[PDB]
Amino acid sequence: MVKIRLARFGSKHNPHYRIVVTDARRKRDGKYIEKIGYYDPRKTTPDWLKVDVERARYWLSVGAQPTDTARRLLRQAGVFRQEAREGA
Repeated sequence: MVKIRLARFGSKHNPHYRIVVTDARRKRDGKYIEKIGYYDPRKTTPDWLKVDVERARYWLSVGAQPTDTARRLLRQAGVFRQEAREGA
């Protein structure tokens, strides 16, 4: 059972979730096997998604199921496929 999703930590200080790899759902405190991505729902500038597609790819490589949100962030972090700046 490996799934990557957003980990809500901030309670009343800074709203930020990480794209971490844990079970289907927390049980008592919430723990993951490792942290591959990071997410920050900030409505200021387009620069809050920070993932290590390499580690985030380790999980997607072990049949890791990313929720619809973390799934759309693994594609944003350039995880499903490499990205480049063609035309130059």
